[PDB]
Amino acid sequence: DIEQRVKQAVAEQLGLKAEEIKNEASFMDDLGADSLDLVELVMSFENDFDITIPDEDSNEITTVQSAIDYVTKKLG
Repeated sequence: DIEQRVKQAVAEQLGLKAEEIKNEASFMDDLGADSLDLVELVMSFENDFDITIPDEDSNEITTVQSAIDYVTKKLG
């Protein structure tokens, strides 16, 4: 249930809905998330998935698919 954890974390953190979250939905462009919700969201991503995300690819996360594609391959 990677899809439920990823979508639930974003929807729960910002008060949005998992079904309203799209794969091609930009975080800053649509939700207007700043680095506070993006750094904290990836902060929670590290605690829940147990992986590390450097700023090298951190600056590449722009859409929901960036979060899922990168963490799905980073899980193992």
